[PDB]
Amino acid sequence: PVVRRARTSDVPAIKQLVDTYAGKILLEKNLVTLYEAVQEFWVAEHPDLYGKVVGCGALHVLWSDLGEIRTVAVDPAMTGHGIGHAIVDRLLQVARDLQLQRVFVLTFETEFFARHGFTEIEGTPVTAEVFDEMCRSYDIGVAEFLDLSYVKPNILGNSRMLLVLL
Amino acid sequence: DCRPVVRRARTSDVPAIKQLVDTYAGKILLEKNLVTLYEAVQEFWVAEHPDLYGKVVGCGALHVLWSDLGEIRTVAVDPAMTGHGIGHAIVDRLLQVARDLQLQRVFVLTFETEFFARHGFTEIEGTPVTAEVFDEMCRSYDIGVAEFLDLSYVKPNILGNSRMLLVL
Ligand SMILES: CC(C)(COP(=O)(O)OP(=O)(O)OC[C@H]1O[C@@H](n2cnc3c(N)ncnc32)[C@H](O)[C@@H]1OP(=O)(O)O)[C@@H](O)C(=O)NCCC(=O)NCCS
Ligand SMILES: CC(C)(COP(=O)(O)OP(=O)(O)OC[C@H]1O[C@@H](n2cnc3c(N)ncnc32)[C@H](O)[C@@H]1OP(=O)(O)O)[C@@H](O)C(=O)NCCC(=O)NCCS
Ligand SMILES: CC(=O)N[C@@H](CCC(N)=O)C(=O)O
Ligand SMILES: CC(=O)N[C@@H](CCC(N)=O)C(=O)O
Repeated sequence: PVVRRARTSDVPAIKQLVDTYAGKILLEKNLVTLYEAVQEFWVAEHPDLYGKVVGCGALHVLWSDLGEIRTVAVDPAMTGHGIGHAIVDRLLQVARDLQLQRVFVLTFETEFFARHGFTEIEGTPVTAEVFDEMCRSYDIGVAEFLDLSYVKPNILGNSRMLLVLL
Repeated sequence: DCRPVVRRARTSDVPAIKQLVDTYAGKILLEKNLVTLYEAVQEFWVAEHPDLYGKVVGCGALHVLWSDLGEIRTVAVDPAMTGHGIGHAIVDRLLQVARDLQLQRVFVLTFETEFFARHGFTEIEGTPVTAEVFDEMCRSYDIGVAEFLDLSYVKPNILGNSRMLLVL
């Protein structure tokens, strides 16, 4: 499973992957937001059809020592082949290369992420001072990490998970 | 003066980037709070101080706007270190990021008309995207994007800036 940095030509395929699960499962992403985020997105290619994109994932930095895995989606016709886990592996190595100590994820796929050492947590693990700084973010994923009131209706039932990197 | 090293930002650079932005924030540079700078760290570049190891004397970002279009934004040099080639070295590296990303056009909104003319930027009027791309880009939460789109509610804050474009 080859995982590589996304290119702008991958964005339509990424968009189709997100829309497949957008709603309760994945937070929506419109096209412009995906172009804007292309330098943090990664894609998995089909093993035998060169250059076809069957999965995507992004690592989003939240603070100096904290990152989040987000927008991990695998083509439903290509699941169960190691693609999801390979994307998470590469995204975690990005977090390491960026010298992050902790990675967050908000998800229903509790056991999938438990394979990588993520454990369920309660609350929001940042100081009160960092919490107030992060509230000025415009990114809705950040508000979901912060558990802000106006996104509470959209995330009910998700598990909050954290991985401390070695 | 010799060409400085321009490298990808690390999270430990973000406070210094923040101070560079705050120096010019307002009429010149769009404001950037800490969380936004951390979130954008994977598109920021910094010029290393010529003599102070691990210190940065300038910063800049390449922001993707669409499949074939990018923007140079948040270029800032320590005012006590200007006029030594650091600004141009950052823009040089940002333009190579744009080509590696297969962008055909790079935008900048700026008062420094001549600084950017050295790289081939020319002044334009309006917003060079189709009506369909314009409508998609309007859904962005990024204020710089709204400035690129020339939306009404940001017109008072960008008066006097030149809109410039470089075709790669
Ligand atoms: C969750 C999701 C990303 C997993 O995608 P996937 O491609 O099926 O993931 P994998 O194939 O790597 O692993 C699934 C199973 O395939 C099998 N597997 C086969 N080959 C494997 C390999 N080389 N490595 C690991 N597992 C493999 C395993 O049995 C694995 O079971 P496990 O998770 O209990 O270990 C996918 O279902 C999805 O897109 N869901 C919606 C988006 C979402 O929920 N994202 C999480 C929030 S961001
Ligand atoms: C505009 C700005 C980025 C330029 O920074 P800078 O480091 O002074 O840029 P440079 O030193 O590379 O070039 C400026 C002049 O110094 C001259 N220069 C002097 N010594 C030099 C040297 N050893 N090597 C190279 N150039 C030198 C250059 O000739 C140049 O003149 P030119 O533009 O006519 O070619 C900086 O003043 C700034 O941060 N302004 C506020 C933020 C801003 O306006 N950003 C733009 C919008 S994002
Ligand atoms: C898209 C994505 O990354 N998943 C959401 C889950 C919450 C939601 N569906 O709105 C999240 O914060 O991770
Ligand atoms: C940070 C940044 O780069 N801001 C605007 C300048 C316009 C403004 N809002 O002052 C720009 O395109 O240069």
